[PDB]
Amino acid sequence: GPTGTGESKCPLMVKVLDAVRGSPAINVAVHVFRKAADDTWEPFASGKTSESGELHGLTTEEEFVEGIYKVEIDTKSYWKALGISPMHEHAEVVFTANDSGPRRYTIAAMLSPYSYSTTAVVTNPKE
Repeated sequence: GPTGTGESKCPLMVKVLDAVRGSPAINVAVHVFRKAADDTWEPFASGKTSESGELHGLTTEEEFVEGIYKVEIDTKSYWKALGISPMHEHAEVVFTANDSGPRRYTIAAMLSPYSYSTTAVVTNPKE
């Protein structure tokens, strides 16, 4: 997919990559939800990202909605797996349809840095 059509295929896909190097993140806990008629968060999908920045299995008929989706990523367990430096606050994606005018339906999440530590040094949790 060279220059030209810089868009996705599926109706809803999750894209998680480490801004540290710009590469995709592997084994990244992700949970997708939808805006319920009661103004609540309903379960839309869930799983772990891939080295291709895509997550298969989350796709469902639920995608046939207004467009409101809430994807949450858990980096706390992502840095504990690869022993990566600590973060500040997980990144989430919450957008509503019929608001402004969205184009792509892919969730772009970058695990940007949040400290000075560079060298990959394994560390223990808060406990």
